[PDB]
Amino acid sequence: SNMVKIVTVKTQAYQDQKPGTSGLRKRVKVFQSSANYAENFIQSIISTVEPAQRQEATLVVGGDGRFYMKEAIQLIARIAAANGIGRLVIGQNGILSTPAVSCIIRKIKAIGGIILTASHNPGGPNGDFGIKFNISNGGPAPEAITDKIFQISKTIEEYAVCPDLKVDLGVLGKQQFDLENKFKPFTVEIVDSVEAYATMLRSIFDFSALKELLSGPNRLKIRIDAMHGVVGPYVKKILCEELGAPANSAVNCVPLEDFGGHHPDPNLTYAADLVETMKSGEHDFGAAFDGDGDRNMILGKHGFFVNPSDSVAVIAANIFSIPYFQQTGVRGFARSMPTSGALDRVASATKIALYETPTGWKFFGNLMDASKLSLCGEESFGTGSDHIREKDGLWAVLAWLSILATRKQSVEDILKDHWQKYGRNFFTRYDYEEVEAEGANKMMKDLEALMFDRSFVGKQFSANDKVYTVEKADNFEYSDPVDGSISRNQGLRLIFTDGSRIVFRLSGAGATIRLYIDSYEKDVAKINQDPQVMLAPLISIALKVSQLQERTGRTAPTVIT
Ligand SMILES: [Mg+2]
Repeated sequence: SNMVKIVTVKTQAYQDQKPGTSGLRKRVKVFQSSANYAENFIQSIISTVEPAQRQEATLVVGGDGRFYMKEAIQLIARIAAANGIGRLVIGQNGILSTPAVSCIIRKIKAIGGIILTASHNPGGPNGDFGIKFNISNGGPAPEAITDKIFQISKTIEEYAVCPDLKVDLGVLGKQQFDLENKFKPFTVEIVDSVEAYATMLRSIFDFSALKELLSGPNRLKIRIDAMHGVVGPYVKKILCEELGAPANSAVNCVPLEDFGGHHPDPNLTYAADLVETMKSGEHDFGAAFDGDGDRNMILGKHGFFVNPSDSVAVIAANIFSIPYFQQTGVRGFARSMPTSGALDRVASATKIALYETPTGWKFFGNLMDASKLSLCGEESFGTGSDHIREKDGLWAVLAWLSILATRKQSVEDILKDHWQKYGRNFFTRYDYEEVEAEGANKMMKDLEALMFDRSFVGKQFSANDKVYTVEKADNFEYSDPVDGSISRNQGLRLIFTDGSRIVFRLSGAGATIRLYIDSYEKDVAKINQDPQVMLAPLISIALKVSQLQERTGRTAPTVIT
């Protein structure tokens, strides 16, 4: 049973297996009840690897612990073996965070990896499942490759598999499989889920300083909520065991196949338990992660919310608290276009390039590969650096802890100081979910026509007393300086002379309108007011100029962040 046979299985192609930018995601039920659905897709991935290069290739494999993960990993082993892939490196119990996969790929020079995650989407018998493909730079497979995978998947007629091959995912070390009538063996290395990632962080951060910060009587008190997802053992082994945080610091840090029956998506309501804990006033710092660990929410004492747009700005403004950046220097900053302009204030002051990209990883990855990007952020709870090629939630937490250690102030005092220094970008995102597509499309088309008129620049909007003047209005376009691609229709931007912006996007069962409001204030009498009060005038202007209520019938957003 260490010696196994290779067989060819006739199959019937499916027509909807698009790998997308974040992976193929379907209901678990779909993978289970659709004959050869997973097999087809995994074969299609492996078929993108040239036969001549398969024996010397390694794929990194692991996922976020959700229901069906281990069955999918076994299936990946069976098919990779049969196809002549020489080696898989698999996290113990199948567990690898998305940042750990990126880490390991780059460390061992793997050709890529397959990540079993659907990120922040629910899991369990009635939940979702996802299959994500990363390539040799440790980042998401780009469109040319996902296109090829899709094309193969649509006409596949057979796949190769070792049906009797079974991996013990629970035990560390090398397992070898001899394939019938194949000269070279198939090798699986089970590795500790945390070690490589922790060794990376140990080099990036000053663990001595952090241990001192987190240990003993005068310690910074923290609560870190992995939301029953993949980052749990990382918190326990790094923050608690290595850096000495009391075990109670690790909240929901046992991976559960259904993430405890909840969505592992960090925000004020999905992580309401963490927020309520922080409200007691006993802890200095709180954070929550999404299911696969590339998203993070940051909280201060009393449940003070650091919005993600501000978070990346504060990290930029204190970036040399982190040993990694002392060594590399700061190669550049970037944020997605709908993210608030807080980062740009820091970049301008420190005279570092600011790249404003369309939504999507590929734009950050390109700039990092060009040695032009050290720190990036997205308003959707995303923060990262060029240490790897995925965003990294726990990395962002250790960045914050490093800054707290050097500043010796509370989270809230650091933000107040920041706002006083740079001005404040009040920020919110309104989501209108499942709106009728016809109305939403008409809303966008009509608004863009309005904005394109010659007289629209210079138009004034009263608040009142306060007057907003349109400086620039367009449909965002981006020419990538690395791959030369031009991305068009990336969002309607109303840019005002006082540094403020309104941005409209349609999401990529009914459309989702995303409305981003970025209101800049410099006045001391304004920067510490209530955010929804300070944002109300631009929100009003946004709804009036777009006629959103009139076009969609919505009097209120579905979600406010
Ligand atoms: Mg994620």
